[PDB]
Amino acid sequence: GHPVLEKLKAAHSYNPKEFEWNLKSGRVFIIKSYSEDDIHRSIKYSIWCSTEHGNKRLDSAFRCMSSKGPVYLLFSVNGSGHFCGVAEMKSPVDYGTGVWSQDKWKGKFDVQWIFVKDVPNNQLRHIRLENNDNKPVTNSRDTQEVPLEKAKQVLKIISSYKHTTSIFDDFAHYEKRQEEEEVVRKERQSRNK
Amino acid sequence: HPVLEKLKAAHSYNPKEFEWNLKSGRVFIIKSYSEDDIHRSIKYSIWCSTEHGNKRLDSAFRCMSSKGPVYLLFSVNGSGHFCGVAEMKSPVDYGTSAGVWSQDKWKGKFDVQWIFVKDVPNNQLRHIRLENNDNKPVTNSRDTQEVPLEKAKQVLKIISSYKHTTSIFDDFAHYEKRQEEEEVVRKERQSRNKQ
Repeated sequence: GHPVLEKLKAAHSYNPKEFEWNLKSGRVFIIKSYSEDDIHRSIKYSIWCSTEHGNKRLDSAFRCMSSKGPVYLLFSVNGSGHFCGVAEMKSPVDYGTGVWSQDKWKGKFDVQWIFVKDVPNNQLRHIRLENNDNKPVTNSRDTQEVPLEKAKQVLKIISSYKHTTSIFDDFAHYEKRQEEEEVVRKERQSRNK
Repeated sequence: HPVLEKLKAAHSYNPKEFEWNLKSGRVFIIKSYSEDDIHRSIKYSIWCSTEHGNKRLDSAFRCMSSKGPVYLLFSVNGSGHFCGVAEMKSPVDYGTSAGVWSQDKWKGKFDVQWIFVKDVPNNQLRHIRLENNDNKPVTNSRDTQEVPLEKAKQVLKIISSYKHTTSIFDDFAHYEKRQEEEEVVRKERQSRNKQ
């Protein structure tokens, strides 16, 4: 793998062989990401940012779960056909202060990435959310909460899946994307000044 | 870039004459999540807002049933500039065919006609304030905030008449490469995930 990727894997325990999916407590939410660049940035820097309204929903869930159970986030990129990983929410939302020229977010919270692996939606499409009109979990919108029993089923399948690919297969590609976009925006800013 | 040429063959951008003194119409701020969205919008003459944002624009367009135009003032989140103006040209389509226009990144689409493609810094506009957004500057608006018609005329006049030094057109090959390289990655991921 890419050498930065080598050290990221070294510092974290991605895709653990033993993960407790039969949660006694917790809250679980779907994250519908706009792009794989967000996911790549999220894994590299251990942070997430939803919309303004999604941030408020997740922040409130985290604060009502204080020292009482995990908040897990199940990640899927819009249009990708796959779930791409799982992280735990680890801080409240900090709405604090170049968001555009460096393509960062207008706020952030800490996440601990746990699973980084592509799971086809057809592997999960059979699980239905009674609190979303019994639609399949794979048709959820961003920050949809998953009832705990259904979340347990989804987490067992993602943890046990023997994936053939993950966003890590394109690590250098997403590094180059981010770098080139940052130069482009900096230049565009410069000329406008 | 050639695609930029096929576009200029079909449309004329930044007209030297544009009526900014609107007799009628409704005008909305559009806040884009990225430059990639802006590039895709200019290329395929489409847009898609949030679910809530689509309902607001759809209702507005259907209510303006030829009585007047619906203009969209575009700004990428965090950018410090506005980057163009388009006219909304259709209602929202949520159909099955809608997704192919965005490779399923968007839940749907509606047609737009881009008119101005030019970077206009917020400091040319921050003095225009919105009595329907608590008198905040028009440049601190959120996605699909409606602009009162008189204030919209002021904004449209400054955008039309501003001597811009750059536009997203100047990065067009960049965003073309971004779209193809990404699409290659997407196909390869899907292939490798079929066994």
